[PDB]
Amino acid sequence: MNPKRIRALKSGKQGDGPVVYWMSRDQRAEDNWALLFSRAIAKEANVPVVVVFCLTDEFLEAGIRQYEFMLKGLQELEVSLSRKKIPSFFLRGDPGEKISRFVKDYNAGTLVTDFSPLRIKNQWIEKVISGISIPFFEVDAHNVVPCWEASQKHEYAAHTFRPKLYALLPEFLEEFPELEPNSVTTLSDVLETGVKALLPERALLKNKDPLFEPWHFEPGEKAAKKVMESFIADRLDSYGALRNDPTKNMLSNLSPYLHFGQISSQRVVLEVEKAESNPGSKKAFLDEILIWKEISDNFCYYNPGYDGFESFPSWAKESLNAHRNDVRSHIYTLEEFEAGKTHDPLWNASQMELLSTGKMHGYMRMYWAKKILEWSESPEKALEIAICLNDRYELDGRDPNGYAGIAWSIGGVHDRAWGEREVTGKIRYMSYEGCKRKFDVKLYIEKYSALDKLA
DNA sequence: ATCGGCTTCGCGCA
DNA sequence: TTGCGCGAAGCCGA
Ligand SMILES: Cc1cc2c(cc1C)N(C[C@H](O)[C@H](O)[C@H](O)COP(=O)(O)OP(=O)(O)OC[C@H]1O[C@@H](n3cnc4c(N)ncnc43)[C@H](O)[C@@H]1O)c1[nH]c(=O)[nH]c(=O)c1N2
Repeated sequence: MNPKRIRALKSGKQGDGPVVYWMSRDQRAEDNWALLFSRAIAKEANVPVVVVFCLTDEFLEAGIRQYEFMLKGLQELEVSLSRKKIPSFFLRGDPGEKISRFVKDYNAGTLVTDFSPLRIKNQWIEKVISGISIPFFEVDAHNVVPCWEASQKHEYAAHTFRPKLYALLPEFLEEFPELEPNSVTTLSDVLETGVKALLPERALLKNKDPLFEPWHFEPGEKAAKKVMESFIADRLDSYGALRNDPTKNMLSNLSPYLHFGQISSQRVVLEVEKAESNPGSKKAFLDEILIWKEISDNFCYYNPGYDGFESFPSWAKESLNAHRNDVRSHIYTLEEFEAGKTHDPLWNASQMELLSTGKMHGYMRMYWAKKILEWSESPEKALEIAICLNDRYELDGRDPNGYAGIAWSIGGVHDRAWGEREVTGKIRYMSYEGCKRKFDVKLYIEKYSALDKLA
């Protein structure tokens, strides 16, 4: 393993006991540098590797849809880990408390976790650090080039990150070893209980009939790879031409798996690189999963208020402020956005895509969030509404991409200045008519308009 | 220096 | 829907 995938979080004496992979972001047994490394030090100690996952209370802030997707992924993982003799333990609680204690109870010799740039994980790490004496390591298993290694600063734009990361691709883009099994020697309950809790918040149609359709994306490591393979076969070739058209099912459809780490984004790049397809489509796509994905961890990692106005660039803040008193053509409440009650059938169409498939089309997410900004009482509130709807109803939400994408859409993070307008300042503008020139808006509206049947 | 060149724009034009 | 050119606009970096 390239040792620059590892960082020390805390020194100390190695216990004579097992090596505990604190799985958190990368919920997969295959193509997992964090697990691979864990096993490897457990090989140099002749002690076994275990995996522990913290079932936290944060699931009460999103929906059954996310929770179901994830827990079902885990149930398949625990098998997959058993087949390699790697036991899988599931603590129910707060990880500061629970990881440190489990390190005590199970006499852990070394602790490894994966890398996540989100505020909460660094809170939990600092808490764990205090409550343990053993070595504590971190492995960037979610990015091709480790976040702290790709750049040491916040990147103004993709066109400054991109040389930086392409300079390290040859060293860090590589194949994955095999996960060697342990030489040395309930989840079904937790899903029922939790789903029982989330129920009175479930999004329902006027007939007690749930809104979310669960069959557009089956959860798990297995399903993820079939989605990847069916994308290389059927959709990569058209990607460059149709990635901006919401009427074509032509995206990878990988983001819900990428968020939970049910698949390695590295493996996707490995497969796509070798795929003999249209160059235009490869280059566009590598650009999204490599650059736009990893600049998002970059933003969150170097900007701890990544869900705040104050991480917008100076020009964008100064511009939005100077338009705070402009008359808005419309103002909607979070309740109104949430239910698709704006003047715009295109905007509602896209919210109905979000409510029912739990995944909104890429291009329409940009439109979606810029219109939240344009028809709410203030920047701050637009951001709140946007974040809240993103994270409540996207299978891929609560994720650095989400934040960096909302920040792109509303504060121009990683963008530039455009014509100065009412309300939205010099933020890039997107128009109903611009869409109508780019795709059959009326199809998209057709498909979802019909969901005026909400509780 | 200093100046090209930026995700994902809009819009007229052919 | 098509692609092309041009507009408006702030700032990084070779
Ligand atoms: C307002 C808003 C809101 C969101 C997002 C963007 C915007 C503008 N995105 C980012 C992007 O829209 C989303 O990753 C894709 O639409 C996911 O669908 P596919 O995987 O099919 O995309 P597609 O196959 O076209 O792209 C492949 C992968 O590239 C990455 N990617 C694509 N567009 C990106 C972008 N603009 N920024 C960062 N990475 C990008 C993702 O990892 C994605 O899975 C996001 N993404 C996410 O993971 N979680 C979220 O909650 C959101 N929410």
